[PDB]
Amino acid sequence: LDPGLQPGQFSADEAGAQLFAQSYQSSAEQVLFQSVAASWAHDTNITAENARRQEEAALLSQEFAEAWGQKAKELYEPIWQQFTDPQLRRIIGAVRTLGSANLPLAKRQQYNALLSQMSRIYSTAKVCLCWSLDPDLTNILASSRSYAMLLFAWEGWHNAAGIPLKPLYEDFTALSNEAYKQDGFTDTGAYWRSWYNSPTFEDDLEHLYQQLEPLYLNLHAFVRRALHRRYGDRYINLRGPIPAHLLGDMWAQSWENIYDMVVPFPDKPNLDVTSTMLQQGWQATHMFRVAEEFFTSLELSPMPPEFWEGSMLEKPADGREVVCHASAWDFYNRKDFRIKQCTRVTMDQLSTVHHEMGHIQYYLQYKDLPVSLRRGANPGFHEAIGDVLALSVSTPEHLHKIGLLDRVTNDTESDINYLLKMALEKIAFLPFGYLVDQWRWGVFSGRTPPSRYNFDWWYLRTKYQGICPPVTRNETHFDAGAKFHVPNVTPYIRYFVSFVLQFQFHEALCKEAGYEGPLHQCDIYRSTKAGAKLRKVLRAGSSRPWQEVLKDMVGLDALDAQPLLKYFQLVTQWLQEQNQQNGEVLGWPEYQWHPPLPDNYPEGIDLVT
Ligand SMILES: *[C@@H]1O[C@H](CO[C@@H]2O[C@@H](C)[C@@H](O)[C@@H](O)[C@@H]2O)[C@@H](O[C@@H]2O[C@H](CO)[C@@H](O)[C@H](O)[C@H]2NC(C)=O)[C@H](O)[C@H]1NC(C)=O
Ligand SMILES: C[C@H](N[C@H](C(=O)O)[C@@H]1CCCN1C(=O)c1ccc(N)cc1)C(=O)N1CCC[C@H]1C(=O)O
Ligand SMILES: *[C@@H]1O[C@H](CO)[C@@H](O[C@@H]2O[C@H](CO)[C@@H](O)[C@H](O)[C@H]2NC(C)=O)[C@H](O)[C@H]1NC(C)=O
Ligand SMILES: *[C@@H]1O[C@H](CO)[C@@H](O)[C@H](O)[C@H]1NC(C)=O
Ligand SMILES: [Cl-]
Ligand SMILES: [Mg+2]
Ligand SMILES: [Zn+2]
Repeated sequence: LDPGLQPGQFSADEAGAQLFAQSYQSSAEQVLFQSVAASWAHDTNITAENARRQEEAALLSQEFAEAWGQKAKELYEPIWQQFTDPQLRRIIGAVRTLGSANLPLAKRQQYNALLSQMSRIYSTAKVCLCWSLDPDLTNILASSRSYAMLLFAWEGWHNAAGIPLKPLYEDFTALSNEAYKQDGFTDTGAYWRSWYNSPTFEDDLEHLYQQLEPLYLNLHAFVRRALHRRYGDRYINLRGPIPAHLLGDMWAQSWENIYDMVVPFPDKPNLDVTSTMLQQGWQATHMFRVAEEFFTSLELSPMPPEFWEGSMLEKPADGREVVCHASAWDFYNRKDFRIKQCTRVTMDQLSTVHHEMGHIQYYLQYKDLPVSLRRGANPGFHEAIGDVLALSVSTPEHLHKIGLLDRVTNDTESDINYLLKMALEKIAFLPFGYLVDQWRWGVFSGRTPPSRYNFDWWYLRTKYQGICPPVTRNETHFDAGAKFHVPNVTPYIRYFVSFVLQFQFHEALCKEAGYEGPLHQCDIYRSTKAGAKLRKVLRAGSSRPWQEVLKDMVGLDALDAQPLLKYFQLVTQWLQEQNQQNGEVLGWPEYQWHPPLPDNYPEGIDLVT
């Protein structure tokens, strides 16, 4: 470790911890910057050499974290928890957690290499006869309504990404648990859960899911019916799980892309404004500037020049390999902040632009916190910020204000269309956002050994989402591996928490804004009072317990499903009424059912390609 980056000495009391924390800060930003810059260089340009450089940056990071971690322990192990400065305790608490820096050098190099090769496997996989995930497979899952085309993209992707990840994923799991066990955690999953600082976290989440499950079951039954009328009885079983490739999305995780097949009242205004965006010639640039302008309408910060100069806002045309999966980047120098997105001109992509910009906004607002506290109050708060604004943006009235929806209507049919569309996006995602980390928590705990990765993945997929793989799978397949966050080692339960929390946020901001109609017709655009209430959250970083931040924001100190249930209530009732009238079976009691192959599959793919 460079002499300038090493910890000096400090007294072993709270006054010394403060100076220790201050000293840490100046060197930490340098080390984080070097590591984020190296990750940037690799992910906007995947080469063997950028991976080597990123690996060396990561090793430096581990070195730094071991030296300051061990010094914090040496000086403050018996006492940090009794510090009266609460922010100080949080800082030390962080520094003293070593993670992968617990491993010996050789295992740290194994770990860093595994992260790099798992990433490269996922981001460079392709399906031949060659398509990329982004844009090619994405566009197909979204837009194609051909059974065989969808199947070829689904199977190709899962086979191409998942199969080779499996041996690496095994080795990564063992090394990750080895590292965090030295921090005191029974497994890495227990470390990830600790961020919520809640002893009844898992029971609380199960309780949430129980209240939400009936909305998902009724939405599932209604979409299953629409798919049945289009694909017929051979490929859709009105009492069985839905084939996992027909829902608009590679992971079936949100269903917005099939809205055009399930829209209840077609002669109402068309709420998918993609065609209008294209017709009007929108590009990436316009999308980010319109999101930006929402944030400044609230008197939040604009994106700085460095964001505009450095971001990657479209997939590069030189065909260099990039990680297309959208992401928001804090360089830790309080100046560089960027988004890396292979933006496509589509309505769901306008939301993803808002999603990523919500991360940027948090980073802008907390940049002056001590480095350890530049995080959301919990990970689910970071995930909710952009989605809350996107809730206002998607409303018909808002879209009318930004030229994206010429016709205006306010009737019970138009409401149902909008709430249904919103339900495809938000409700359909619930089981998937809940299940992913159940699977990974079982893998980290050893309950799911490698001999059951796929079995236990499809157990949970059918249990919660009521889908089934459209070709047979066995334990040579690693279908969890074909989802970004798994090889990328990004936790998922944050997105389940976010999907509840954002409705709590929306409710509170809309009330603060002075709005007084139906929750799902609220637009907080240009509300400077909503803006101020949101800014208090963002500015807090992780300096304070998330329960208390939440309580100051919305008036309650817990996750609560009531705001989501209230926003969706008109369509929740309507879906239940429609499924009753059609005689539907709620759920999938034919749990073993899987569709047949299409005749002449895959031989005839060239006919529909
Ligand atoms: C869209 O209409 C709703 C419903 O409007 C009320 O009832 C209708 C049948 C009609 O008689 C309207 O004139 C009524 O105002 C609006 O929601 C109401 O908004 C007012 C004030 O903003 C509020 O006091 C009422 O409680 C609301 N009713 C409900 C059911 O919440 C709504 O604001 C209109 N939305 C848009 C985008 O214009
Ligand atoms: C597209 C969105 N992409 C992520 C994201 O923004 O979360 C990216 C990659 C994973 C994390 N991420 C970040 O950018 C980030 C950086 C720092 C943070 N402190 C937190 C996140 C996504 O996966 N999403 C969006 C909601 C559903 C979920 C998904 O597509 O599965
Ligand atoms: C992507 O990364 C590669 C490194 O793997 C970059 O290659 C370097 O290119 C510059 C300019 O041509 C040279 O000065 C270096 O000597 C190259 N290094 C190696 C190891 O080849 C490449 O420039 C990057 N592409 C972009 C657009 O950033
Ligand atoms: C798993 O599936 C593939 C084909 O779908 C097959 O080649 C393989 O032998 C199957 N069985 C095992 C144990 O891998
Ligand atoms: Cl999380
Ligand atoms: Mg989508
Ligand atoms: Zn996010």
